[PDB]
Amino acid sequence: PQITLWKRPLVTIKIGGQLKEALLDTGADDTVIEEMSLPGRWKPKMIGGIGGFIKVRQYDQIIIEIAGHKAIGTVLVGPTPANIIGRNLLTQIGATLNF
Amino acid sequence: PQITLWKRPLVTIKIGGQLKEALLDTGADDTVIEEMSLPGRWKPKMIGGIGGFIKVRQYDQIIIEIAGHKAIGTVLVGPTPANIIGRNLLTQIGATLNF
Ligand SMILES: COc1ccc(S(=O)(=O)N(C[C@H]2CCC(=O)N2)C[C@@H](O)[C@H](Cc2ccccc2)NC(=O)O[C@@H]2C[C@@H]3CCO[C@@H]3C2)cc1
Ligand SMILES: [Cl-]
Ligand SMILES: [Cl-]
Ligand SMILES: [Cl-]
Ligand SMILES: [Cl-]
Ligand SMILES: [Cl-]
Ligand SMILES: [Cl-]
Ligand SMILES: [Cl-]
Ligand SMILES: [Cl-]
Ligand code: NA
Repeated sequence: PQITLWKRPLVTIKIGGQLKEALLDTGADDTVIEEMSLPGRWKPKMIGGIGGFIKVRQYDQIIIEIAGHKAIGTVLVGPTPANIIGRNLLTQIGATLNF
Repeated sequence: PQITLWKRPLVTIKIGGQLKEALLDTGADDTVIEEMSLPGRWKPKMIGGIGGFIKVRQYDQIIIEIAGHKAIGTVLVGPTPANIIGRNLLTQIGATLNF
């Protein structure tokens, strides 16, 4: 699809067997999801943005379905105010910015 | 152009006669730039990012060149770790997200 940016670029994702809404976010290096459990091992990480840093759990090799496209990669889980699909997974579905 | 996301989508902007680098950020509603001087009056605004809320200065109707395209609109100035071009100006330059 092609998505204009008049509104937030929100899509449905499936992660951990759960359906969620998430922002397609070219300004995010990493994918960050609101608190939930994921299978497997994880390691702690700090990520920063406007407002400062938050502590997250880093899970590797997690599959997400992004608007019907499967991707695999690292997912950060923590007290983010929004679910964010970052560039590490956007590349996997071939997303580009065009102007 | 068409910009893939394997690297940060950084472009050159020109604002107040100064060249700067900024991130094209579909996850940002607003354009937020690092502290600098701008003409005119400003108004208060609070924005919420990943680490919490910050106060910024809202300057309206500021002329800003983005990757060679002219935009005129609202610019927020505050302690951001990076200059970010948000949807308010991405729509002016006609950007879309495609996959
Ligand atoms: C390490 O991987 C990550 C690191 C930081 C972030 S982030 O959420 O902090 N952010 C990073 C951006 C902003 C600073 C920078 O250099 N890149 C991604 C952003 O798209 C973020 C994503 C975001 C974070 C929190 C809430 C909503 C979206 N949006 C954002 O800060 O927008 C600001 C806050 C205001 C809310 C929406 O628009 C307004 C302007 C995401 C992944
Ligand atoms: Cl859960
Ligand atoms: Cl970070
Ligand atoms: Cl935290
Ligand atoms: Cl990854
Ligand atoms: Cl590619
Ligand atoms: Cl450029
Ligand atoms: Cl700069
Ligand atoms: Cl502040
Ligand atoms: Na894992």
